[PDB]
Amino acid sequence: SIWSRIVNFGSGWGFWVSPSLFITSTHVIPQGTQEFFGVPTKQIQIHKSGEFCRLRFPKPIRTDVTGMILEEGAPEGTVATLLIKRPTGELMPLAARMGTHATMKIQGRTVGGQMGMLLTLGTTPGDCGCPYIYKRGNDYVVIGVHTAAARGGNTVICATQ
Ligand SMILES: *[C@@H](CC(=O)OCC)[C@H](C[C@@H]1CCNC1=O)NC(=O)[C@@H](CC(=O)[C@@H](NC(=O)c1cc(C)on1)C(C)C)Cc1ccc(F)cc1
Repeated sequence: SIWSRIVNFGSGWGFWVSPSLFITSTHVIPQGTQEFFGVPTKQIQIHKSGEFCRLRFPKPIRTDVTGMILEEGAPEGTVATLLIKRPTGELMPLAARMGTHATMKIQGRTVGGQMGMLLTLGTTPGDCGCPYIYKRGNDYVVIGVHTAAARGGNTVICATQ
């Protein structure tokens, strides 16, 4: 049911935080489109924090979902889950131990986020946009969306804010 919140968006993915709140990666948003989920973009309030992109819709799109907690990353050392959906449909939950929160230089662009290390295949280019989630007590907490990963190593970057 939490997987039903990850949706094909552009060249990547997006996650329904609330009935009205879609989050995704800036690199993934289609730039030639004038409506998202049937709502015209003129009526959609889009806020960008580097690679973390937040789309607030005028009217709730997903009646069925409950709102989730959104926070700027997780505490250093938290083992989050990277809910990767694949274009084939397969679901790849990945464990990532999150680390330093920082503003990073990724390919000349400035990016706020949190680095993480995948624990024990890996991530690929279709995967930008998928959410990082960890359970805190009884509530799930979404902390960011996948934006990058080191060519050499396990490092994954989770765009935040
Ligand atoms: C997802 C988006 C995509 O395909 O867009 C094309 C622009 C893709 C996912 C990664 C590719 C391989 N595995 C992935 O998880 N993201 C990107 O291609 C971003 C670039 C990278 O991932 C590079 N990584 C780094 O530069 C890097 C830096 C650090 C600390 O760790 N890795 C490649 C080595 C893959 C696109 C991007 C995002 C944000 C930016 F500011 C610039 C560029």
